[PDB]
Amino acid sequence: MSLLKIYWRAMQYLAVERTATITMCVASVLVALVTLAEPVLFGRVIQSISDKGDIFSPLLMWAALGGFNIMAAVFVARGADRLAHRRRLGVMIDSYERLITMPLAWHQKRGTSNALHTLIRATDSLFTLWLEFMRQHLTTVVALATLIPVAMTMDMRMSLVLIVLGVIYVMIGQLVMRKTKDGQAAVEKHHHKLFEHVSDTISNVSVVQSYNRIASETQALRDYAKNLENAQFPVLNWWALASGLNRMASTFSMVVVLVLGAYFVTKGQMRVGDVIAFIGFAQLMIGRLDQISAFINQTVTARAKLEEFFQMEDATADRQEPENVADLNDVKGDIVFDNVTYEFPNSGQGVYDVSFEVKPGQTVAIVGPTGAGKTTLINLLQRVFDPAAGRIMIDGTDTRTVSRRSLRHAIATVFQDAGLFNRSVEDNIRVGRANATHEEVHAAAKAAAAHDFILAKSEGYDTFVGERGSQLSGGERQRLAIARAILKDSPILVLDEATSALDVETEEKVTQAVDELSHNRTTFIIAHRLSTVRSADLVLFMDKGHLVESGSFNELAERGGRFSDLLRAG
Amino acid sequence: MSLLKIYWRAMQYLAVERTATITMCVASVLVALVTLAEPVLFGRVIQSISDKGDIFSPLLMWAALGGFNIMAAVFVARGADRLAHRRRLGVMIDSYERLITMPLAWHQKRGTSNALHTLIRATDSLFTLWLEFMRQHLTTVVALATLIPVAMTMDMRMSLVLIVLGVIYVMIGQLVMRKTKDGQAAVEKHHHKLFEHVSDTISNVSVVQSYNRIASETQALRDYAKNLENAQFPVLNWWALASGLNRMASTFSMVVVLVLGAYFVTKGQMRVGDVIAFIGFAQLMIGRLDQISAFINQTVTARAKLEEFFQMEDATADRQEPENVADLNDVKGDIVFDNVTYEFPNSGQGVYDVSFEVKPGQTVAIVGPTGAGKTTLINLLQRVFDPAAGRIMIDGTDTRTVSRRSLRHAIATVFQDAGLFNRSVEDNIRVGRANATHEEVHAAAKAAAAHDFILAKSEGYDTFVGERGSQLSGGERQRLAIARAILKDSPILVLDEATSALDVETEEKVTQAVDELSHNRTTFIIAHRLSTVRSADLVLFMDKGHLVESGSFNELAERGGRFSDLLRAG
Ligand SMILES: OC[C@H]1O[C@H]2O[C@H]3[C@H](O[C@H]4[C@H](O[C@H]5[C@H](O[C@H]6[C@H](O[C@H]7[C@H](O[C@H]8[C@H](O[C@H]9[C@H](O[C@H]%10[C@H](O[C@H]%11[C@H](O[C@H]%12[C@H](O[C@H]%13[C@H](O[C@H]%14[C@H](O[C@H]%15[C@H](O[C@H]%16[C@H](O[C@H]%17[C@H](O[C@H]%18[C@H](O[C@H]%19[C@H](O[C@@H]2[C@@H](O)[C@@H]1O)O[C@H](CO)[C@@H](O)[C@@H]%19O)O[C@H](CO)[C@@H](O)[C@@H]%18O)O[C@H](CO)[C@@H](O)[C@@H]%17O)O[C@H](CO)[C@@H](O)[C@@H]%16O)O[C@H](CO)[C@@H](O)[C@@H]%15O)O[C@H](CO)[C@@H](O)[C@@H]%14O)O[C@H](CO)[C@@H](O)[C@@H]%13O)O[C@H](CO)[C@@H](O)[C@@H]%12O)O[C@H](CO)[C@@H](O)[C@@H]%11O)O[C@H](CO)[C@@H](O)[C@@H]%10O)O[C@H](CO)[C@@H](O)[C@@H]9O)O[C@H](CO)[C@@H](O)[C@@H]8O)O[C@H](CO)[C@@H](O)[C@@H]7O)O[C@H](CO)[C@@H](O)[C@@H]6O)O[C@H](CO)[C@@H](O)[C@@H]5O)O[C@H](CO)[C@@H](O)[C@@H]4O)O[C@H](CO)[C@@H](O)[C@@H]3O
Repeated sequence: MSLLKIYWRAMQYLAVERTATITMCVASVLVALVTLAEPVLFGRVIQSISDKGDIFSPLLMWAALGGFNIMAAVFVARGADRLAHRRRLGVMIDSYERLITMPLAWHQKRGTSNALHTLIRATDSLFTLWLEFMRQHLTTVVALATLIPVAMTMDMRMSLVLIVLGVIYVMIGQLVMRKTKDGQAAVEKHHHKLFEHVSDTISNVSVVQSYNRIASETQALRDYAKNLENAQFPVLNWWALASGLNRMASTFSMVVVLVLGAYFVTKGQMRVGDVIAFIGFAQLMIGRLDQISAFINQTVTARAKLEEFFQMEDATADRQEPENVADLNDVKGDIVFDNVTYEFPNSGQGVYDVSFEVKPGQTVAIVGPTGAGKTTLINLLQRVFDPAAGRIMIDGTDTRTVSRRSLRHAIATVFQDAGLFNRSVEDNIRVGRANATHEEVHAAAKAAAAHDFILAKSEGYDTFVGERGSQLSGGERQRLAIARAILKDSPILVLDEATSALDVETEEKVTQAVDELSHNRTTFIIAHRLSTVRSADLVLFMDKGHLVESGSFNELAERGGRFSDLLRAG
Repeated sequence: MSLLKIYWRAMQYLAVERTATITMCVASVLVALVTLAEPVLFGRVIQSISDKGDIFSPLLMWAALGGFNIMAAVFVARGADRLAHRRRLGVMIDSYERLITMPLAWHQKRGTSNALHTLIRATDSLFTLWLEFMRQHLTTVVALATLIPVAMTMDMRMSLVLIVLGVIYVMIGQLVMRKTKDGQAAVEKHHHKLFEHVSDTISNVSVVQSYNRIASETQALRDYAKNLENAQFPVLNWWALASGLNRMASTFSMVVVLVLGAYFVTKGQMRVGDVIAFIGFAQLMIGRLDQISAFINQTVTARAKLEEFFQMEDATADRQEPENVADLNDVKGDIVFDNVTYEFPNSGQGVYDVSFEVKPGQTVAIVGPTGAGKTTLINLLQRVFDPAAGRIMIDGTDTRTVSRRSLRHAIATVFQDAGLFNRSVEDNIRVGRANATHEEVHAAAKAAAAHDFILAKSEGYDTFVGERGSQLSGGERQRLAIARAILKDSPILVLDEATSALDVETEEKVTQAVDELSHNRTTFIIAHRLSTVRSADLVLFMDKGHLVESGSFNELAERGGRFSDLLRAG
């Protein structure tokens, strides 16, 4: 009963556009009625006083009906294609807009590559379902529902024979389908195994001739081929059935209905027009049942993907409530933390309660071991989630009562694997500020010493960079991120190992630039290297969610035991 | 006219199996004849003295013909599937056996990954061509060739009307196909561009929220969607034409032929049976022409791949002549080189003429700069090609008059990227000797110190390793290759930077093992590191295909100027 829910949800999403869907129902009903009436008219024209009499009017009206069917067949397909494409693009808009504001926590919880794979796969499958169902699978249901009573009231006995033929055909089709699906597991296992073997043993191209094993490899692959043939032999007939059962049933039904009609005419109570109309009914229903079976098979194959997409959409549906809450302006940088604690893996907290205060005009540097407390500190600085216990206040205002719009906008960010778009580097620089303009970008590039490297080389500053910096290295995207951060001129800068990918000569000038360009702002630098930490003001210590050392450079010379050991070690 | 050659070659390859192909021709002819005779019998039974008279015999014979058609439809499909699968496996056998003996020079000239891609792609396409043509595309040609004269001699005027309908249908189908293919370029460009954009901007998942550009990204993607819709709008009707022209032409032809027949009957010179037979002929030819058009479209799509496969097969066809030429036995290792020269890129030789002699019981080490002469030296040692000018002699016998069977079998090989199969490590060790057995493999593993690393860890010595050592590192495959080389106990060992992927403690013991296990054999070690070269006997020098220094360790202390500088440098 799960599939019916899927169909109901798909139709509910489809029925959003009410200005172009109402005509589809009437068009489908009209085409079903005309395709049902065509064989009856064929019978009427064939049985016209043997073969003489006024037949000009029946021929004319049949030709008019055929022309109407032609026009409907042309127009409905185009309408369905347009509506399906528009609805696909609209649902893509909705899914994108709903997912872009979704926090990163759930993204890293469920993964991102799988999310994209399922999203585009489900969009394609749902588009396939929306389109094919508007052309050849909505009219068939109406045609059958109208055919059953007409055929019954015409000749109930032939009607029940017809129903028996239909049900036996669908049963044998289902049996054939299930047998084929049972055989595929073994057949693909052997098939993929053999092709993997041959791909490896040819792409190696260095060990097939480094072993002198032409004969052994040939014998092994012959044995694999023999095994595959022995596995294929049991399932051969079912392929023939699955390939020709439509024609099988069509011919069988036509022969049986024609011989039954002739046998009844032998006594004499009917004509030939109704017989040929019944033949047309039989072939039409056989074709439509084949189409319906194919549609059901496709839906069963895609059910898992559609169910996963629906589950993801429902999971991302329930979100926060938009409101015009008061924001903050002219941020200074006086952040206070009290009793902040958050559990990342839900199996033990990484950080403990802490009471910290940072004042404007003084940078703060934290250095620690391989513990994960620094990441939690950065996350609570950015406020990417709702802390379970703690208090974060800015400028006399709580961070929970301030919307992300300004609260973030006052805060920058630079990490190691800074995502770069796949478009040009010039746009990847202009994306540092909302609109900006093309004179200060050069100043930012000079300030980060990233102008000469991109102007002379890289075919100018208008080159397309690949995904995840596939064309550049760590240092190049590093310098680009530094340039973006400095041109953004955010009041607060947060740093996390943002200088660990260049040699000493460039590292020294990068540190000098980021220090000379940042005096009236507070920076939070987090790095294992002990080169950029000496240019800070406040020195902190991290150890398994605890505080031991928190002071300046003129107090750490004799305070603490582990910090002195770390300082003398390197 | 190129396609006809492709069809001829495909049929020539198919006709190899003459014991199961002759029956296919007669089966196809019989099914074509019965499917042509079915509508005529339908007409005969419908037109049987109005609707009275002896019709039991026509019904019985028609039912027998229908049963024969049913049996043929069941049996021919299975026969075609079996024959196509057997022929596919056979041609795979032939291609593998012909390519495995193919030298590596052409493989690296044309590439390997592309070779595999085209080989399996062409095999799949050729199997598709072999199968579909045996069921629904060989009988149609015979059916048409038999229908044209029968229909002409029945009613030439309706026959020419039928031919006109067929030709106009195929012309409009071709026009529709070409218009669709013309639109494909633009539609796919915009489609892939939009999906690449959305994939990048969702998989980044770190910069859509690091820019505060929800509105800008939404507007940009809306503009992209609008552009895609504006590009899709011009091509909408042509899609409807392709997804319904079959039914279009079928209905139009049926209506026109029936109205023409009724108009001729109005005067009165014919009956209804021939009319319904003509209707059946029209629908049958419409369906078969649709199938033929689809087949031609598929063949045009696959023509490039088939042509490339045929060209590759012809290129690899012409090879050497097998012969029982005299081989060598009990190799010692006294190799002489004189005036050997070979050009790798055909744009300048890398090596020059040289006169070198190596004696048994003395290893030879060559050290040189980043020049490519060492690779040429190794290649001429292995004799993987035919040198243009030079003389290589072993044991009083030329290498050109000795087959590769023994000439190689006396020679081992170890490189950096030693190919490992995707199967278990135990087999990757047993592949060092032809048959061997499971006691000396442990001795070899202990000798290379590769037993403890694989027994305790890696879930025993029966673990599956990925392609190109995807699961292991350089050191592990390194030690496995060293173990394979030492267990192969070849009279001559050639080394090429085969010790450059481990720390000093393991490198020292590896060198000690390979030296203690090799005294009565000559080894050729080629490495840039100056650690394993000191354990050699004869010291050589390489410089741009020249000889400067060639002696022992007791002569290099004052001979040469560059060698002393290199020795003191590191
Ligand atoms: O405007 C509007 C419009 O549109 C349109 O559309 C368009 C488009 O565009 C679009 C887009 O698109 C996209 C796409 O898509 C995609 C993508 O993806 C991705 C990719 O992917 C991939 C894949 O691949 C794969 C592979 O695999 C495979 C293999 O195989 C193997 C095997 O095995 C097997 C077995 O065998 C057996 C046998 O069987 C047989 C059968 O037979 C049958 C048949 O039937 C049929 C027919 O058909 C016909 C028709 O019909 C149709 C139509 O439709 C239309 C449409 O249109 C549209 C609309 O919308 C408008 O207009 O479309 C469609 C499609 O969908 C088409 O089709 C058309 O066009 O219509 C009608 C009406 O009525 C209906 O019906 C339907 O629908 O028609 C025509 C003429 O006629 C044609 O077409 C055709 O022909 O029919 C029938 C009825 O009548 C039925 O039944 C069916 O349907 O055939 C025959 C005749 O001919 C018959 O008779 C029979 O019955 O078949 C099958 C198939 O083929 C098979 O099965 C076979 O062949 O049997 C025997 C005995 O007999 C035995 O013995 C054997 O064994 O089988 C089994 C079962 O179970 C299994 O196993 C299988 O299957 O084996 C062999 C030997 O061994 C060989 O062959 C081989 O080996 O392999 C594997 C393993 O084994 C398997 O499994 C498989 O299957 O593979 C590979 C490697 O690995 C992988 O990869 C995979 O897996 O696929 C694809 C496809 O496409 C491709 O492409 C690729 O390659 O990938 C990549 C990555 O990067 C890329 O490329 C992509 O991306 O995409 C997406 C995602 O993203 C999605 O979507 C998808 O997925 O694509 C393209 C390119 O790319 C582009 O375009 C795009 O992208 O999108 C959308 C939608 O979707 C939208 O937006 C648009 O628009 O385009 C298209 C193209 O296609 C066109 O077409 C159109 O135009």
